[PDB]
Formats: sequence, C-alpha cells, structure tokens
Amino acid sequence: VEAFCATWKLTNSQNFDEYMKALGVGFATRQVGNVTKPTVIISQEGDKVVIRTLSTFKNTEISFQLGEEFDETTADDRNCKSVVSLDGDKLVHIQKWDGKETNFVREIKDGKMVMTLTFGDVVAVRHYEKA
Ligand SMILES: CC/C=C\C/C=C\C/C=C\C/C=C\C/C=C\C/C=C\CCC(=O)O
Repeated sequence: VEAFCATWKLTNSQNFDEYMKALGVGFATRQVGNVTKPTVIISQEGDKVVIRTLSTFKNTEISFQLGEEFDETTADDRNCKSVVSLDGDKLVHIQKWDGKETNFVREIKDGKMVMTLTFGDVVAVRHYEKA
C-alpha cells in the first residue's frame, strides 16, 4: 500500500470509452471522461486509505479501511457497495449496484501504476505516472 502512496497523473488509457458505454454512463459524461486527464492522489490518512481523483469536471473522494464495505457515489452517479483490498501486491476495487459488479485492479508495473478496469467481458486500461 505504501507503494501506491503518491500523487499520480494519467498518462494513457485504452478502450475507456467502451468500458463506460457498458457501465451505461451517459453521452454527456463519457465526452468528459474521454478528454480529462485526472490526478489520482492515494494516501493513508490515519486509520484509512484515501483516494482522491481531481478533475476540472468533477472532484470525487473515497476514504476506507481495507476489507470493509462502504457506500460510494461514483462520478457517473451510481450508488454502490464497494470494497477495496490488497491481493498480494495488487489493490482491488470492487463496486456493486443493481445486481451488477465491476472491478478495478491497480498494480505497480515498471515504475508506473497500471489500472485495469473490467466489466463482464469488457476491459479498459489506464496508465499512471508519479508526479
Ligand atoms: C467512485 C469514484 C468515481 C469516479 C471518480 C471521478 C471522476 C472520473 C472521471 C470521469 C467520469 C467518468 C466515468 C465514471 C466511471 C468510472 C470512473 C473510473 C475510474 C476513475 C479514473 C481514475 O482513476 O482517474
């Protein structure tokens, strides 16, 4: 987890538009999700782990304890029951709403943070570089 503690900037993403289409996110929000390069701040603040995503179209922010379910209102406005946890060396984020489930895997790869987002059989990848 200390490995993920830093300010990160999106440097590249692939197939993110289709992943969003699957999630059922509206046209107005995907346009925004396609041209924005968010700054993701991950840190440990006291007892919890905080994940802040800064964008000029939306500023989110989810604080939690590993292994503990919590409520989350996503950028595309889906109220989910989420859980963030460590699986060996990867940070796994799982979101559950309307009988559905999508998950994000964040892992450190050759200097960078690789984020794999998957929904059913649809996969999207995002690369992050430290500030
Ligand atoms: C629960 C946190 C949700 C969203 C964070 C806020 C803004 C993200 C940017 C644009 C909104 C577009 C789509 C919302 C759906 C999924 C967002 C997935 C990952 C966040 C991107 C990242 O890690 O920088």
